[PDB]
Amino acid sequence: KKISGGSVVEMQGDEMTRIIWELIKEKLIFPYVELDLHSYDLGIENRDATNDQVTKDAAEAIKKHNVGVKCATITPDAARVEEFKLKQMWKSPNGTIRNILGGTVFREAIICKNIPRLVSGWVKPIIIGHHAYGDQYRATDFVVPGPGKVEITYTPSDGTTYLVHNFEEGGGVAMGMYNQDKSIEDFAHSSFQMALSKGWPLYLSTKNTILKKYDGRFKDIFQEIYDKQYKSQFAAAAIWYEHRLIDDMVAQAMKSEGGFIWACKNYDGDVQSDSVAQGYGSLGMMTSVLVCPDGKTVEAEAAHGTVTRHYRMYQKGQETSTNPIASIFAWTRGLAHRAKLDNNKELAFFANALEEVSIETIEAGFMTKDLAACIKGLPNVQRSDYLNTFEFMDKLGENLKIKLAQAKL
Amino acid sequence: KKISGGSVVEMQGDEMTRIIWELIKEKLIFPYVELDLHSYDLGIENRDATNDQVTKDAAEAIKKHNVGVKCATITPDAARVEEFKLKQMWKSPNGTIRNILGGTVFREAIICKNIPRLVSGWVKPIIIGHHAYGDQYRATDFVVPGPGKVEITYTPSDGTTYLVHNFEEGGGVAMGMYNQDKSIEDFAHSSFQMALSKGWPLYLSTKNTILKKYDGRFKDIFQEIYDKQYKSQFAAAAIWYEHRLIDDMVAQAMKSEGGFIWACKNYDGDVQSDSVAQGYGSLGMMTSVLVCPDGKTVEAEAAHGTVTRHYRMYQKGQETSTNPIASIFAWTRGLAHRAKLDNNKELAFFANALEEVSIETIEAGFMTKDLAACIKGLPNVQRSDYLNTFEFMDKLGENLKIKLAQAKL
Ligand SMILES: NC(=O)C1=CN([C@@H]2O[C@H](COP(=O)(O)OP(=O)(O)OC[C@H]3O[C@@H](n4cnc5c(N)ncnc54)[C@H](OP(=O)(O)O)[C@@H]3O)[C@@H](O)[C@H]2O)C=CC1
Ligand SMILES: NC(=O)C1=CN([C@@H]2O[C@H](COP(=O)(O)OP(=O)(O)OC[C@H]3O[C@@H](n4cnc5c(N)ncnc54)[C@H](OP(=O)(O)O)[C@@H]3O)[C@@H](O)[C@H]2O)C=CC1
Ligand SMILES: CC(C)CCOc1nc(N2C[C@@H]3[C@H](C2)[C@H]3C(=O)O)ccc1C(=O)N[C@@H]1[C@@H]2C[C@@H]3C[C@H]1C[C@@](O)(C3)C2
Ligand SMILES: CC(C)CCOc1nc(N2C[C@@H]3[C@H](C2)[C@H]3C(=O)O)ccc1C(=O)N[C@@H]1[C@@H]2C[C@@H]3C[C@H]1C[C@@](O)(C3)C2
Repeated sequence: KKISGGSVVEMQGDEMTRIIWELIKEKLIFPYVELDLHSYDLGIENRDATNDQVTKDAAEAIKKHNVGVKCATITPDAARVEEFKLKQMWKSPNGTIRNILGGTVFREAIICKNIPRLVSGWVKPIIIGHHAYGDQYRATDFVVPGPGKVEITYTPSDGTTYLVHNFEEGGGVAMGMYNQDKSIEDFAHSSFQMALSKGWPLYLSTKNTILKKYDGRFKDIFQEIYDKQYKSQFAAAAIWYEHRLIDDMVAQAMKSEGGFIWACKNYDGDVQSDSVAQGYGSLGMMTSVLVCPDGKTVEAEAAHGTVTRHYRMYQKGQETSTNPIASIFAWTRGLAHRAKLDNNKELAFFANALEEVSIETIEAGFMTKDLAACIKGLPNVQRSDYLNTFEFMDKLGENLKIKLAQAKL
Repeated sequence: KKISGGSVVEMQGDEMTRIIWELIKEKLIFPYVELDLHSYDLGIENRDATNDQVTKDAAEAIKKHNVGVKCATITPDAARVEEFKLKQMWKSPNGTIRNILGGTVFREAIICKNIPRLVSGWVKPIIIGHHAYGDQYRATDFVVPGPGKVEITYTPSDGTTYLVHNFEEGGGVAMGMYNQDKSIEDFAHSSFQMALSKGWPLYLSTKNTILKKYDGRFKDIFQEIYDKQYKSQFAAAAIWYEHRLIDDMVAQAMKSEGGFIWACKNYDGDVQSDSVAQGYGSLGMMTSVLVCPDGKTVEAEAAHGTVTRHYRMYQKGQETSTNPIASIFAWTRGLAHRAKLDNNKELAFFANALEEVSIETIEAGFMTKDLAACIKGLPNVQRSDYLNTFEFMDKLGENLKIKLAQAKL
């Protein structure tokens, strides 16, 4: 009687996001869907026990089945190394998975009509992605004690040098970088595939720098792959591609209506943080998806962390108000991609239905505390203005069952 | 009967900004001030005739007299090389002057109450500066044909190597950089001196990058020079200093009231453009000042170009509506700095009076076309909504004479 969903790689997480992960699976997914679920436990304890092998196994699983949904994990530091008595300070799992699959991360904010945004003029979505390290890119730096010269060199592997400074007085710091064309091509392919997947135009952002020969490369690569492999595909989808230099891109974007993909490029180390900033809107309403340049493999993930403070409240038995939208949308976007790969329209209908239910619920006046403060301001919110974690999950469950019952008339 | 203003280095410019430069000097300055004016003509023709020597002479003059006011010039390109039949494609004069004096450029928008700003929540000024090349900094880049390895090296001048990639398949692009501590110290000193000169707090913005050893240097240098040479100077001025990473700085700034100095740092090639963007507000209301790390030498300049299109209209005898505020404020800020160096309070009173007159005039409803459109929108402005270049200059003249006559009762 349930829907046959297919094969999905699951990755479990830590702390509060773990609690809510199991809530979602028990209340919103399994009652209506039957899955071929390949579950990997990326909790800090298990990762320590397997010496981080479980992370790699999960990554390869995603490489095999093309669909992965991940719960927020912990990136250990010294403090954590003490808390759990870890063997090593284990690397961030997100970076490992990303390095294995080789895609690009794109982040998005879920829009509700009664939730104010950073710019009031924004109506439509905005989806942002950065070209970060990993790769096939890498870099290095070091300090310089005193007078000397720093020079760069290149030794061809098949049978055969510049200068950056010959300074005299004073010390300093030197740095060198390399960037394969492959990472540029993968970044471009992933961007185009994302814009086609969403049906929005694509803008590429770039700085004006002294590194001219390097600046022109991103240009010519994006533009060429476009002219050769996506011109007509974009024509048929009524979307387009353009380049902007970021100084203009930011201003123009701030007085646009939204509705575009933003591929951000800084001609240096951008790195890829596990989470997005903090002051651009509620983090519970922000998602991320890792898209590979082949357009077939996808990893869905909440764009925030494990919410440690709330977990501390939960351990001591106190009332929490944690926003589950981002994780829910990890599940719904994963399942949606599954449906596209399988041409399973039941699954697609269910996923879009669950997203509609979440947005409708919040817009009807039922929300967690973070959104209530987002409306009024935290020094003005009262208890009657919001619902706790479990209350909100129950509300979502009710409204979902209702919508599905209506659809079956 | 006029005010004795002292020594001021003047630099004349090109095209429309030149026309308006002479208007300002004849209508707003010389009737009330008597100067020891060292005039250098940086018009494109003279720069070509002197092989750009006049630019250097001017720069040294500023080094001697500590005060320079500059009109917008032309940075020639191929087209210009044809238009004026130039010998070479002469370098931007602003870059030459800046390289000789060794300061930092700071940009600001003149606030009027009836002129909408990029963010409505902004009440107070915001003053922005970037750490750019020149120096003592420099960089380099180049393409890589195929398999090989790129490595960086450092040869000490006093008696004695890393690796950035050993890639196999594929070509790419490599790059190297160096940054003396001296440019960092000069950037910091200039920033602190600017915040003290204006009476606003100072925030330093920085990225999160893989170049860790290089990232910590800016940190420790700024913080140390602060702890040693400016802690009590900032205490007495009721201002403070803080660091932000730009991801948070942008968000927090967008919902602040303004009123701070913003020292922007990107761990790579920022370069220094002659002009600021375009979509952050009317360019006629934007200024720039070059401040040297010694806190004594200053160059005032409009933050826009020569306005070539308007000049084309003027050549053909058509009505123009060019905004003179930025240039006026170059004069007023130059004179103000002169007054501070000489403890000449007459001059300071006159400068602040002229700024007050400009702002009052615009706020009273008399403005050029760019601001009228800034209020309504260009498809809605009529001729009755604004005044042409000469009309507006005459209005300013009247209001200035009035204010001065009032002050003498
Ligand atoms: N694997 C991953 O994808 C990520 C993992 N992490 C891990 O997350 C853990 C904690 O990171 P942290 O620094 O706490 O950043 P978090 O995003 O985990 O929480 C940060 C703050 O943002 C607000 N917030 C975030 N999500 C929600 C939500 N769903 N509902 C309500 N408020 C929310 C809360 O503010 P308030 O407390 O004011 O309500 C919270 O304290 C660390 O161990 C880190 O390693 C970090 C980033 C992502
Ligand atoms: N030495 C310097 O400080 C600088 C020199 N330049 C030189 O300036 C010349 C032209 O540069 P350009 O690209 O035209 O940029 P400009 O700043 O000279 O003019 C650009 C546009 O901005 C608007 N604008 C700027 N200033 C005003 C003003 N005072 N009143 C009204 N509108 C204004 C106009 O838009 P609209 O036409 O829509 O009204 C104008 O067409 C070039 O030769 C360049 O080399 C460039 C930057 C600074
Ligand atoms: C347009 C400008 C006000 C810059 C906005 O910047 C960001 N906006 C985000 N959104 C988009 C919008 C919110 C959340 C979503 C929505 O409401 O629908 C998410 C992340 C960044 C972000 O990290 N931006 C950084 C920063 C702004 C630019 C881009 C990038 C790098 C940079 O150096 C320059 C600092
Ligand atoms: C706060 C964010 C919306 C970024 C704003 O950015 C800028 N605002 C300017 N103002 C300040 C404000 C207007 C004009 C004046 C006023 O109205 O009083 C002038 C220049 C830039 C600018 O060039 N910013 C660029 C860009 C925004 C950030 C800083 C910098 C580099 C970056 O990569 C990141 C792109």
